[PDB]
Amino acid sequence: KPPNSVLLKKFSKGKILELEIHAKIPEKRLYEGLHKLLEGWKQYGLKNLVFNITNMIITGKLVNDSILFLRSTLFEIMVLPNGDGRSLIKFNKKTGSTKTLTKLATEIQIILQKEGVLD
Repeated sequence: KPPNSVLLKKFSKGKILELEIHAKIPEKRLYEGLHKLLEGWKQYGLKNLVFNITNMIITGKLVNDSILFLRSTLFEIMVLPNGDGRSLIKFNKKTGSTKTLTKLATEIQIILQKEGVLD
């Protein structure tokens, strides 16, 4: 099986954030839950969500009410293996704000802990 550094090549051009979220469930189960989580979180300020389990990637847009300048943050999320029964999450910022994308990561991490799946 290929290393994570190779799997990460599936991300589009962008800035891969240094942060990692570690889960104590395997990647397929983590991905399915993230899919359920985000598809049901449009009220967060999320649009254009696209899911692809075959590559473990989620793509989408963080929006906001800027009236003049477009300030949306286009992003990708990838779920990767992290050892037997474990996985991790990486974030890729295609456009927009690193802080905004990081806020999303933080909110996801919080949910994972409340659900008892954070490593």
